[PDB]
Amino acid sequence: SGFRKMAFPSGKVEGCMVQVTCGTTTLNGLWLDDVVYCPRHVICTSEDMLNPNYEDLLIRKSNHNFLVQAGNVQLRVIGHSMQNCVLKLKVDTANPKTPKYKFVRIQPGQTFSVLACYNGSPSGVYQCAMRPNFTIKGSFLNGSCGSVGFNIDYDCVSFCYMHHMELPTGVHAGTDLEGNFYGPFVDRQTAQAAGTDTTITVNVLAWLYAAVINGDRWFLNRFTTTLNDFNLVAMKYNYEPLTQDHVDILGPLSAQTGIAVLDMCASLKELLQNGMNGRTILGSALLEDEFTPFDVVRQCSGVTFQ
Amino acid sequence: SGFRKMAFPSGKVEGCMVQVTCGTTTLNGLWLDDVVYCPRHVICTSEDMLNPNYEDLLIRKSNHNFLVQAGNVQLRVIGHSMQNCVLKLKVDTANPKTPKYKFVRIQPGQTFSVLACYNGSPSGVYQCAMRPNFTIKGSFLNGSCGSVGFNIDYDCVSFCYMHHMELPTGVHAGTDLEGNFYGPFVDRQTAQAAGTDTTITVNVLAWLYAAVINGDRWFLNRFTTTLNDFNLVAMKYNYEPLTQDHVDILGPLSAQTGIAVLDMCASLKELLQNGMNGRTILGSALLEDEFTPFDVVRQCSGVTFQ
Ligand SMILES: *C(=O)c1cc(-c2cccc3[nH]ncc23)cc(OC)c1OCC(=O)N(C)C
Ligand SMILES: *C(=O)c1cc(-c2cccc3[nH]ncc23)cc(OC)c1OCC(=O)N(C)C
Repeated sequence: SGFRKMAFPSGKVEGCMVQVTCGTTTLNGLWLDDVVYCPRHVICTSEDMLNPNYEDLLIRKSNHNFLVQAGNVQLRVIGHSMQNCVLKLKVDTANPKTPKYKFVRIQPGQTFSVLACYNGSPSGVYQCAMRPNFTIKGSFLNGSCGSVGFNIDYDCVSFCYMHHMELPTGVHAGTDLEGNFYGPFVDRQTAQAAGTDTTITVNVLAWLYAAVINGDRWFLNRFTTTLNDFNLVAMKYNYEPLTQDHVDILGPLSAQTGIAVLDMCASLKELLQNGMNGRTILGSALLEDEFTPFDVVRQCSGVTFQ
Repeated sequence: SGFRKMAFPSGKVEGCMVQVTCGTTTLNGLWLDDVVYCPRHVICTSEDMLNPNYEDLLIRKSNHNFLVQAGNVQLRVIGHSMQNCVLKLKVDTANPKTPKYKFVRIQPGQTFSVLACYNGSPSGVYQCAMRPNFTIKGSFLNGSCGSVGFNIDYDCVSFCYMHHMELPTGVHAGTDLEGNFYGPFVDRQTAQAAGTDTTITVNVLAWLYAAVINGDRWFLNRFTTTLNDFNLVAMKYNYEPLTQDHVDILGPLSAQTGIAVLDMCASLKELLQNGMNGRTILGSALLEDEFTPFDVVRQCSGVTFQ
């Protein structure tokens, strides 16, 4: 028992991280088969980052202008292309450590692990949620661009995030591995509105079920509610509306705990209206929304990976 | 910027995890060079776990009674010995993935990453602190024994924890890699008092400095304090006494932020006496004590590992 914010084991991804240098900019790239993926703003100087014409800036570059280093070894770049906001550098060597992998575009509310990297070397790993407003609340310093977020299903790594920038508000923005930004952000240093962020209701309920499984249960009450009534409260507290799809994915947890989803919503309603009165749930004094229902079942059932 | 509970990259440790079977018990072992380390209670049946005589129970076992599996390959056991509460199985093959490593006994308040494993396969990674009472607040299910906690310094893995059991209170207990339990616990299924746990004061202060570095600063006040006065309050709130050694290790953070350690204690004093008034610090509504001062500098400076 016990419940922790648990990241995937990072070994499969560690073997894919390389360092990419262009001019005086160095950041991280992802080496899969014979292609290295990295943020296209690697080709930018500081004077270019206001309103960069990436097409024009990439034209001034040739294969030999991109230095790719995996550990202490050189890769040789034999082709380069831009896909949306990512650069794809073809190298002459397939990565011998390439895992089975897929590129996925995650939906808001879904979670993933982030391997924070500097100079092509792993620094640490943590679990993140894609916020409803398509930012992530990460931990990234200068040099971390090109760090990736991922999920693992047995032996297959699904890459879903590449880190591109920090907004002036201190939150983070990036792309999928096809180079499409999550949200409305662009890779230029301008003012960018993140937009109102809400709480991922289905994830809070998942965590409340996790709490019950683990012995934290003072918050269970003698009330129930309806989808519509609960959604009235959700709107008041800037929670995402609950749908029957969300109820359906909470099914397995309701079966495990014997607590109907709408009864757990009624507990959540009272917690929203009355607070926690200075108590805690799973070691937290606020409502946690970065565990999906799959995350809770995964952790509480001990699923492993190759 | 941003501050997250960050675990070490787990790849070096992933390559050391094996499955160990004895009788009908299967758990995790750590394969370093030609030795596999695992909890000695692998040799126990359920009827033995009340008052096991491990010496007598190990006498009934020979090398061929221990099945060690690394992935899908067999290791052959050519020697077995008991060191305190760990079994050391000599195998005929040195682990080709053995990292540079050391065995360390950590002190209370120090942190480490835990690679939770089942059947010799990694399930996830999270950051833990050794509580002052020598328990850890982990996430462990049946099958997780032999999962290990570790730190990494560049290319060297310092193993500090092997998971052995869950106490009836739901917290976790285990040994260093020489098999000495942390705390007063024993590997038998009996009643075991954890003892009063306190908050790791120096870690809370480290996190408050982390908050300031990251823009969370409403809690800075116009007061100061003295070691003795602050320690009066610490005692009242079940915080560990602050010593000049603790002040000294907070030096680098005070220099970075320009906030004297005793001024930060005065902020902590007011937070202890007045609470947070429904506000948050680094996304938390309670005072966090699982970041050491080194952890904060490590995360805020982007230290990497080979
Ligand atoms: C990419 O590595 C990168 C990183 C930053 C940056 C700075 C501070 C915090 C932070 N969090 N995520 C990213 C962060 C800034 C960069 O440039 C200013 C940057 O590299 C891009 C670059 O150097 N140019 C000129 C495009
Ligand atoms: C070791 O893998 C192990 C694990 C448990 C156990 C059960 C539930 C939660 C939990 N958290 N950490 C460890 C936990 C219980 C075991 O045996 C009852 C156990 O293996 C030891 C064993 O099977 N015997 C009989 C010694």
